[PDB]
Amino acid sequence: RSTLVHWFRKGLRLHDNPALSHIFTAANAAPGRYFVRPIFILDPGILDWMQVGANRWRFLQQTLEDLDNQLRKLNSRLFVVRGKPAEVFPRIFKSWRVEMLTFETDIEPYSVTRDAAVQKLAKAEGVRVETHCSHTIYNPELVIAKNLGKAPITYQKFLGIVEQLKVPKVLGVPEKLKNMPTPPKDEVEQKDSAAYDCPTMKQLVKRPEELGPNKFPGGETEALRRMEESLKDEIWVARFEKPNTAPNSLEPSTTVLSPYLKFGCLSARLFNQKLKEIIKRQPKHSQPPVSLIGQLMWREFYYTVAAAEPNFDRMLGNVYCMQIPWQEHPDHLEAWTHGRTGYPFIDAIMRQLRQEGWIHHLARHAVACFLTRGDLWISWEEGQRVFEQLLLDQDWALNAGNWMWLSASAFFHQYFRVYSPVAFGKKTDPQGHYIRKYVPELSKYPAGCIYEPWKASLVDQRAYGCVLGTDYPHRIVKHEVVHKENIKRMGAAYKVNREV
Ligand SMILES: Cc1cc2nc3c(=O)[nH]c(=O)nc-3n(C[C@H](O)[C@H](O)[C@H](O)COP(=O)(O)OP(=O)(O)OC[C@H]3O[C@@H](n4cnc5c(N)ncnc54)[C@H](O)[C@@H]3O)c2cc1C
Repeated sequence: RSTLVHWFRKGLRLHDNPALSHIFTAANAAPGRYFVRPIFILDPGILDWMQVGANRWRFLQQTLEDLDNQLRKLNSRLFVVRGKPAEVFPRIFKSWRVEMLTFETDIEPYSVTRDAAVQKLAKAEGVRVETHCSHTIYNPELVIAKNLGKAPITYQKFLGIVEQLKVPKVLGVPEKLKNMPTPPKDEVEQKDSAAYDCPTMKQLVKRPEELGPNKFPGGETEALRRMEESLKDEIWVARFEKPNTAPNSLEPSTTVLSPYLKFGCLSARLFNQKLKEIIKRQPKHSQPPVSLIGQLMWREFYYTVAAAEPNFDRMLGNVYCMQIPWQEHPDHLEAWTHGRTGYPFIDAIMRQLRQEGWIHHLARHAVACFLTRGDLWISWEEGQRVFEQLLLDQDWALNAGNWMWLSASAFFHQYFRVYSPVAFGKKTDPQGHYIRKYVPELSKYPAGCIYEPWKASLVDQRAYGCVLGTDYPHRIVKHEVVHKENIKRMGAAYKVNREV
């Protein structure tokens, strides 16, 4: 008796999962011949390649527990294997007598390298490998091909390409396993009956004092619930216009399905299909790029450009990216990282990010502009690394692609438009409720200067219980000075890149 193995990496869901579906149907169409090991590998190597904060560790822990729970309802379970794939797969290929291995493809360079070696091993031991592109709606390879070998570098050209492509069939959950015995314990399982159990919170989250509020629980189950909750107001959905959603409402102004889409707890193909059903129903609706389907197409767009550039997450060696002489300033980077810039709107956002792991798109705009071309003139690579640690939805292609946009390094070139750290939040939160919540030490400043506490006299600062420089920091830079200097630095950068 040989084993069929589905390998979870992303695609942490039962629904719309062709690679996992196939394994299951094969076991049921040939009962008695197969064991089934759905596995997730706790790869220590990924830590040398990306930062993971406490909040995202908890989201992953919750996700694996849910996935194990969902698999048990199918007379299976999740087998979480600790170790490096390059060392894990040669062992289990033999100890399990693996016939077929399926997984969902991923375009990240670490994923490509790792998968190539696993496919070299699988070819050596005579193991059949079947891969499926189900993490995105469109296959970046096919988009690039249809555009004659280059990724479209504008959103509109990208849309024109994928409109001519076939939308995939969205699958349901696999059928329950018919008369399947629990596989026999292997070398590892026998010395430890729990060697493959889902990891507890205590095993994955080493810095539990950095956990914030538990607001967006991991798991396919929670992802499906949150999608359904979001789709209930078909009018909000159909008339959604991303630029008009607020960055600083106390409740999120968008869906917050991003962590679920990042891990594959929600199939983007399923989400796309549910959106298209509502739009069909609702003749007055928005269109890309501002619509909700337009937001899914932003995700596809960045995945497509990223798939063609292994150096997508850095400035050097990146075919898309303007070469800009970003400066080093550790103290400023530390202030921005910990929301101690002295600009309450910026600080409020960075503290929400650290505590909760999610901030609104335009809140990302505000803090990214401030760090890079706007104010601090610090490389977008540094902001990307901080976002990578703190975000639940940390996504190699999205995190990089949007930082390049926000810094005027690629895709976006109107660097003369600069967000004010004082004025931008006022449009949607003139009372400063957001600042009061995440910068509580300012909670007694009136609206007239909560965005600019340095315009309150010392007497008033003592009256509000928050003296600048003691209880809340002074501005680390003067926006009105540096943003004009940085515009000229950008123009000089753009001239140098144009001549080369
Ligand atoms: C500096 C910066 C860094 C970012 N880093 C990430 C990241 O690490 N991970 C991430 O998923 N998104 C990232 N984004 C894009 C965007 O901010 C988030 O996708 C969005 O805030 C998620 O909230 P939501 O789920 O409510 O989005 P909604 O408005 O509800 O959109 C639904 C889905 O569409 C996609 N989407 C929406 N906006 C964008 C966008 N601009 N680009 C690409 N896909 C988009 C996401 O899958 C999202 O879950 C970043 C943007 C900026 C400016």
